[PDB]
Formats: sequence, C-alpha cells, structure tokens
Amino acid sequence: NISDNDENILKTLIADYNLRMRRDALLGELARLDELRDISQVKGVEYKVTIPLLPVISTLNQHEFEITQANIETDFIADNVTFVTSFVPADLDLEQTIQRVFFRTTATTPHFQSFNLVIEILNYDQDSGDVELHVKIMIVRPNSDVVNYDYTWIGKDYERISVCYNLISHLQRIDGPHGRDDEAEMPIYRIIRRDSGSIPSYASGEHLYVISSHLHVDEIVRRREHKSISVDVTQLSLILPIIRTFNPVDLREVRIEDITPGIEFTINMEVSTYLAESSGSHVDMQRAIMNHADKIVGNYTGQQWNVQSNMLSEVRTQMLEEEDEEARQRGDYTTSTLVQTMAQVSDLFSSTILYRRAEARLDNTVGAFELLRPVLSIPSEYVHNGRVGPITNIPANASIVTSSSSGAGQVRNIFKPIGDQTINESHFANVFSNDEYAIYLRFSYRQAPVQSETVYLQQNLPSMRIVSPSSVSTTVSTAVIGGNTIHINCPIRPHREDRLVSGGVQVPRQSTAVEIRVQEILIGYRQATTFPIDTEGRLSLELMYGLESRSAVGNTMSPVRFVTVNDGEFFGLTCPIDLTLSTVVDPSSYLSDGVILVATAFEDLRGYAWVATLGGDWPRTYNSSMRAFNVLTGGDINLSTEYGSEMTYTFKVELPIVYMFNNMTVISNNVPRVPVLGVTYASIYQDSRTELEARRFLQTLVFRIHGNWSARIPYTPGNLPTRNTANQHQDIQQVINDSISQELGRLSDELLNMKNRLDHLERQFEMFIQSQESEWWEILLNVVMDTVLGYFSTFAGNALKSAQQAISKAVGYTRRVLMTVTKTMRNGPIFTRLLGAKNLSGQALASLETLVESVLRSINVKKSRFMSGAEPLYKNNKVAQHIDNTEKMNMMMDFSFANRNNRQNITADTLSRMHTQNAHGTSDTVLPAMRVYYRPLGFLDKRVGEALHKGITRPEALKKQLRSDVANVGTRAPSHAFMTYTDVLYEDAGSYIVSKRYLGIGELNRFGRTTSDKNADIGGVNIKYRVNKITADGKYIIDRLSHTESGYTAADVDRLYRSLFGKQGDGLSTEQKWMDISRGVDAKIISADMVSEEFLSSKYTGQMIDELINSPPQFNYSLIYRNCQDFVLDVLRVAQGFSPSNKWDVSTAARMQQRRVISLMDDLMSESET
Repeated sequence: NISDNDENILKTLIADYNLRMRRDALLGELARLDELRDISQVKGVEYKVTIPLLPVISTLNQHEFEITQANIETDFIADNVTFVTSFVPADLDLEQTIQRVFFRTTATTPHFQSFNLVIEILNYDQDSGDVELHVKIMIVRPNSDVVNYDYTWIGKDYERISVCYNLISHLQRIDGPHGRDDEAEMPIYRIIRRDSGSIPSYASGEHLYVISSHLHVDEIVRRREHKSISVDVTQLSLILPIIRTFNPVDLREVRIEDITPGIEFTINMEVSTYLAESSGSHVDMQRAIMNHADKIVGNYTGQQWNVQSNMLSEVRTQMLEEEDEEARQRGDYTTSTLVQTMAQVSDLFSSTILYRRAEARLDNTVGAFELLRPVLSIPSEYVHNGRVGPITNIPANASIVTSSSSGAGQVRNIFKPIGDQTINESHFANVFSNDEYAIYLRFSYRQAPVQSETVYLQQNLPSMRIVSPSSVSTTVSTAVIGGNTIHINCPIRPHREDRLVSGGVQVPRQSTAVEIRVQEILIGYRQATTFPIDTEGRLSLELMYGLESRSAVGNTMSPVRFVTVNDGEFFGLTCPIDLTLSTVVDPSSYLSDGVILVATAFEDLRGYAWVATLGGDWPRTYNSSMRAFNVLTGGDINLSTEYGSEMTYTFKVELPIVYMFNNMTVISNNVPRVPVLGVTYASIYQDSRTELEARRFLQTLVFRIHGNWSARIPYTPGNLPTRNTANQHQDIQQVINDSISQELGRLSDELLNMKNRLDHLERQFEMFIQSQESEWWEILLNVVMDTVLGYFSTFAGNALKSAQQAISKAVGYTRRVLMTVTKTMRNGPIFTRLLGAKNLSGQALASLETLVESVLRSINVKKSRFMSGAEPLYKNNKVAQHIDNTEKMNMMMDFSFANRNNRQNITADTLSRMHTQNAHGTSDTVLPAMRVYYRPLGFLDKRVGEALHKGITRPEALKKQLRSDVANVGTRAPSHAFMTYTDVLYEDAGSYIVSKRYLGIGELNRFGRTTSDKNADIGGVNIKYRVNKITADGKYIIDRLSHTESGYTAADVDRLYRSLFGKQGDGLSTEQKWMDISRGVDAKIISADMVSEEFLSSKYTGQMIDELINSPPQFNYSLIYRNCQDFVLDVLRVAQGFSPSNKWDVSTAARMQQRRVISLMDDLMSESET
C-alpha cells in the first residue's frame, strides 16, 4: 500500500488544507475555490469568443447624452436606439422612497410618448443576499393608451437585471429627384419626416425586452462542480417597422426626466454616417433589429461571466492608470509663457519706425484751379475824346441846349481807380486728393504793370449807362448880351416808375508783367508719421496758360515735411521743378473780345442831383458835391461847368479796385477762345457757363499731369500678430494654428504653380535625406526595387520602421510639408480657420511624400511626368489625388462640403454648417474621423456609490457591501475594441466611392495557452459605398456596393461573417450575409469626447490596413498584449503615419510595406500608358 513516509506526507497535506480553511474563515464569507474559478474563467473565455463585433453601437450615459443633444443641431435620427435600465440589487440605494426611471419625448412619435419603470423589492435578506423583485413597466402611447407590463425575478444579491427598450426608425423611401443641385453635380431628393403634402419616408417600430440571469454560485460552492451561467431574455413587445408614418423619433427631443440614484441608465445608438435607404423586406428588417439585440445580450452575458468568476474565488486586477493632467498642464503653461515672452520681444517694435512697400501710378488727367480774380488792371486818368465813351451816352435828339443857340455839348469822361494795384501772394494749389495719398502743387504770383497807352473798346449797342436821364434841364430866361442862362439838373434812371434797377461803368485796359513761378510740388500721405526713405519715381511737367508755358523735367525725388490747414501736418516726397512764366512776349490775341461792364445797382440815388443856377447875374463857379455816390460806390461823381472858349460836360465816375472786382463780368463771348492744345473743357469753362466764360479762363490755371512714384512709407504698427496670439489664444493648438496662419504670408506666391510646388517639395526632401546620419535610405531603395520587381523581402517591415521613425524625428520637414500643403490648396486660410481647436497632423503628408519619392526614384521618373492634365487636376488625372497631398486635400474639401466652399468670399463659420455627414455636430472633425472605441455596452463602467451611513454598522450591511464591491470591481471591461479608417475616391463628375475599413478585436483571454479557435481574434472588412445623390438640405445619400465590387468571393463573405458576427449564418445566403456586414459598419461613433488632431486618409495606407484584414497574422494576441485596446491602438499609430509596433512578427509589416509599394507601382504603371 503506502509506507510511513507517505502517511507523514498525507498528514501534512491535510494540515495544510486546514490552514487554508482557517485563512478563508478569517477573511470572510465569500468562497475562495481556485479550481472552480479557473474552470469558470476558461468557460467564460470560450463563450466570449462568440460575442458579435458588429453592429457598431455607441453607448452614452445621461451626461454625455445631454452634451450630445446640445452639440447636434440638425436632424438626429437613429436606426436603432436602445435605452437600457440596468441595476444590481446590491447597489440600489435602499433608503430611497422609490426606484424609478421616467423618460419622455416632447414631440409626436407614432408609438411612444413616455416610458415609466418602477422597481419594488418584496423581500431582501441581507445576510445571504436573496432578493425578490417586481419590475413594472408602464408605457403611454400618443393617444394616451396606457400599456402595462410586469416582470418578477427571484435570485441573488449580485446578479444584474436589464430592461431594454428600442425605438426603430428605418428610412424606407426617398422621393425625387426634384431637380438637380448645381454646386454638387447630383440629383436632389427629399426626406419627408413631418406632416406635409408628400409621402412619408420613415417607418417606425419598437422592441421591448428584459434580460435576467442566474449565476449558479451557491450550488457550485455546494456541489463543488462547475455549472455554466444561464441568461434568459424575456420578450415583451416587438412592433416591426412595416408602414410609413410621419414624425419619427428625433433624439434632440427626448427628455430623461427622472432616474433614481443607483440605477444605471445608458443610451445605445447606431446613427448612419450618411443617409441610406434601407431594405423593405420583412426578414431583413427583423434581422436588422435582432442583430442590435443580440450584441446587447452578448455584452450582458460576458459581464455576468465576469461576476460569477469573481464570486467563486479571488481575481486580482490592475485599473488602467490614467494620464497625468498636472504634468501636461505644466508643460502647456510653460509653452504659453514662452509665447508671452515672444510677444514681449515683438512689443519693442512699437518704439521703432517701421515702413512698407509703396507703388502706384497717376495717369494723364485734366485738373482745374482758379485764382482769386482774372488778371485785370486799370490805367488811371483816362479821358475820352469821343462823343460816347465810358460815362456819357446821351442822344443829340433829346432836348438839351446850352447858352449857344441850338449848340450841342462836348463831353469828357474820366475813369479813376482809387488805390494801388500791387498783389503778391503764393498759392497752395490742389491737384489731386485721395483716400491713400494726396498731391498738392504750388507756385507764386508776381504783378506790377508796364507803362503803355490806354485801350478803348467800342459798343455798337451799349447797355444801361450810369448817365441816362428822362429830362435834363428847362429854359427859363434868355439874355441879349450875357447869353442863355441854364439850370442844370442831373437825374438818372432808374426812376420811380421802373423795374430791375441797374448801373454799370466802362473799364479801360492795359497789359501787366505776369510772373508765375513754380519751384516745388508736394504729396502728403495720410498714415505717414515721418520722412519716407528710398524715394523713387519719374516725372515730366508741362504747362499751358495765356500763350506761353514751361516744359520741365524732374526725376529726383526726396522726402519732405509740411503742414496744411485742413488736416494738419503732412509727410511725403517732393519734386524739384524750377521755372518762371512770362506772357508779355505775345499776349495779344484777345484783342477781338474784352468789353467788360461792372455790375453796380442801388435804389438810393433815385432822382437825386445837383441844384444850382449860374449865368448872367450869378458867377461862373460852383463848389459842392453829393456824397451818397461815394457811400454807395467808393469814388466820386463830377459835374461842373464854366463859361469860356468852349464847354465840357464833365461827367467823371470814380471807382475802387476791390469793389470793382467784387462784380466783374466777361460779356462779349461772341468770338470765343479755345484751349492751347484743344483739350476738353474742365467744368470751370463752357460748362453751362451762362456768360461766365472768360473770367475763369484768365483765373483758372489748367495744366497736364501724368506720373508715378515709389517709396517706403513709415507707419504705426499697432498690435503685432504675436502680441495678438499671446493676448487671445486659449490653447497650444491655437498657438500652432496662429503660427500657420502667419507663415502663410511669408511664403512665396510662386508656389501656386504646380511645377514650382513640386520643385519646392523636391528640395525639401533632398534636405531631409542629406541630413541623415545613417544609410537607411539606400537599403529602403533596395527593398523598394526588390518589391517593385516582384521578389519578396523579409525585412521590408524594418525598412518601413526606419523611414517612419526618421519622419517622426525630423519635425522641421513635416512642418514645412504641412505649410506648403496649406499654402497651395484652394483657400488655405479658410481651412485653417475651419479647423477650429484642432490641428491638421502633418505626419501622414510627409509619410506619403517619402513613399512616392522612393518608388519614383526606384523607377527613375520625375514626378512632373505623372502630374499632367487640366485644372482642377484631380478631375483630369487618375492618380493626382493619390500621389499629391494638395490634390487630395482639395478633393476632400470638395467632397466634405459639396462644393459650397468654392462659393465666393464664404467665411468659415457659414461654411462649417454645410457639412454633408448625417448628424454632424459642431464639435466633429471636418475630415473623416480616425479613432479607437473602447467602452462597455449596456451598462456603466463605474457604479453609483453611497455615502457611509452615520448609524452603527450591522454585520449584514458589511457583508452586503463586500458582495457589491466584489461584483463591481474589475467586471466592467469592454468586450472589444475597434478602429475605422475611411477613405474617399472621386470617380466621375458627381460620383464618389467611400471605402470604409473596419477592424476590431475581441476581449483578450485570461488563459492564453489555448489553441487559436478558443482565443481572441480580429475581424475586419472593407465595405464600399457610392455617393450619387443629395438632399434638399445639403446632405448626401449613400448606395451600398455588393461584395463583388469590394473584392470578396462567396467563401470570403462566409469567413467575414464568421469573424464579425461570431457565428455561422445558418440559412443566410451570401447576399444576406453581405447585407448584414455592410449595414453593420456604416454606423457612426457618437461621443462627447473631443479629438485634437485631423488626419488625412490615403489609398496606400488603406492597402496596408487591408493587408491585416485580408491575410491576418498567425499571432497569439492574448500572450503578447495586455489589453485588446493596445492592438487597435498600434494599428491606429500605423494608420496615422507612424512606425509599426515591435510586438508584431517581422513578416506582418514586411507584407504591409510590399502591399503599399505594389499598389503605388501598379497605379503609376497604368498612368504611364498614356
């Protein structure tokens, strides 16, 4: 049998078992059975490899749901949205009055107004948790029909109950086309959701069910044999979306009124990225509903496997330690302070004098400036020897006799200007003024007369003279010896019986010596504060006035300071033009015209005259004067007679110069003069002049002007843009975007040329390569030549890793590639402002640069050979969108906004509300998103706690708290993670192919040394869409492509279905399986989390991902990784342009490299055939 040593061994083994029992009794009442826990974990693993990966569902709690509703401002309708009420009776806060959920909608929905749920706890034994529940679900239909459901559960303290309620909305019919969009070359359709004149589109249903489970922990611990958990799904309501009604469920209108603390409520939703018409078949609709339900039930069952495993024995877990908020905050604060110091450095420029480049031209123009008066002077002491002259215009027909018998008189008429004629003024001439600058010319005037004889002008019909009576004198008595005694009376018109009082006096002429002297011109600048420097420009000046002129040549320009009386001091550049004007040489061609009458009207002198009688008995002399004449007109009137040899009718009018010029007229326009060079008249001449034709011409100085100039004009700087960045940024991304916006100014405009941009990029690449301390580039060229040639090389993965590491380390090259891409794309600045708070990541741009350059140098062709066509180039080249970063950016900006960004002068704010994605928040990425999703589905990831009760604790309370802790700590890991990489193609006038690459991995095993059919594995697919249609609201409509056009056969579809839905489609044809796979991936990731980067997708990184999707590696993820998220995070690093992970085998990245180089080479060969 067994010896005595064996008996000692047996006794010590039994003693050790008793020590274990002691320890277990010391710790608590929970079981600690290692072997049962291990079998439980292996069985839960075997189950978990069957939880579907598809469809894509996005779980939100109450908080993120309200944030998302605040974000999204367009129509927000989800194909399936499941509101899950979940709770563990150990975590419910039993102190509450009621355990409730009540959430309602504020609009009309075909099936739904409110949903109310109340949990009642009939029995609860807290020593060994034995719960008896009663859930009562109450739903109210829109017509106020109240429907009741009941559910009763008996079980344990730590087991979960889920009540799921789905509101289905299927888009079954779009109506149209109702025209054609012109900005997007697509037909226009309409989507009728509300009570309108049209036929409804959306068909609405519902689906209500309860999930509960029994973890057989107690009888496992009793019988000491394992027993798989049992999960039971109870159906309660399923209304298929058959008929089409108005007013579907919009998720901006759902209000979540009340939820008792301790209850877990999530919203699980799949919203289409673009609107897509569903399938009207009954079986298809019901599969679409049941796939959602199956994924939710699968996640629930996985969580319950975790809870059973933790209840059976001790499982230790490490919570994923969080990122450092405080260290990143310190780093960003230091960067901000560096920006502030750069601003402080730039602020010194406000103490210096800064200039700008100035350039313009002024054309041949006509301009007019008039003097104070026309050039006129009067010789003094001018006496007239004719019968009719300046003063007296009297008939001999009228009755006027003197002491001679019928003897007419002999008049003398004298003109006497009072004062000196000298005038010396220098003018401030105004030629041109403008918003930006204003030119003023200058000169001076010189006047003094030369001595020459007077000039008389003859009127054939002279006007109303100042000497014009009605009656002059009467005869009273005659003498035999003495002679006829006269009684002179000098009344003049106008008299008491008249209208339009008048008067005028003839003005003699002589010629003076005019000297109009120019020495300078001056242009003022509005914003110039001091002397401009580097003055340049060329001028020629030519005059015309009178009959003579000056032509002057001035070329040198110099800065100058002066002041004007209207705006103050002015700064600019002046021209030395020195000359002198003298027209006495030949002024004599205006002799023909020139009779000038001076307007003098008053009513004061009406009927007044001199009274005296002189003759026989009275002496021959009188001496007195009437001086109202002097008051009214600044001179004297003379009338005096003598007896002697001959008589003179002395009539003398005396005038002042200034009053004379106060009313001067230029009548006799009968023979009118013309410009010295026959130029059009400048609106101070012959422009409805109405007798005013010569005073201006002898007043206005009209000249010819053309010329141009250049200089550097000082200016005050304001706030420099670095001070602006320091004063109003919020973030380091805004500092980066402001730096990009500023550097778009320093770059040349030679780059808006395709050839020059390619040359610049080649120079940047040569700089990048020449600076490398290692020779990885030559071996990368060797690998690319092997691949192009068709041989297989094992270390292409290491070649790729070296290239990606180098690009990640050379950030200057990446920044300059990004800057040139931003400069040369259509509307770079609009794009940078569209980015908002995010950055475009420049890694993928430089990565594509390096790839294309290596293949081109391998085949030895320049890149301008493949880039030939007409603009926009990507519509006329089958490869330009693939190898050029600028064309790819242009295509993506055209696709994203449906060409609304090519609208003129559109601003980013107006443009950002024009995205073509369904349910586009204002917080979403302009470019198609690229991220990893890792979140639990159907329940939260933290429990809702309680505060410690302030009474005295009870042992059953302690036990209940321990059970809650054990059921919740470490059991809420997500069952999978996934990544999406979407890429767009432009195929014809208004058609695109959107190729969306899904890739996800299930939860990693607790036991990884098993065979591959029991371990976590990956599953991916590439589903292609086609964008032909658009709505009257500016959003696209997708038509989904079959499995053939995606590159899959029947067997490939079989394998993909098994990989993605966890099971064999039993009774599904390949058409139905592909419908499932395609319709499961189009959903969208809805979240409140913000990204801070923008990534540009490429065809060839798409081929790299397709390599993992089509030929997956033979890899044991559970032994290599620690988290299913790490794998998709590594693949996401690779997709974003970084290097492959070192956890992978060599051949994985080898095959990725070769696939991308092969794809690019085949494209370039097919393009070469042209």
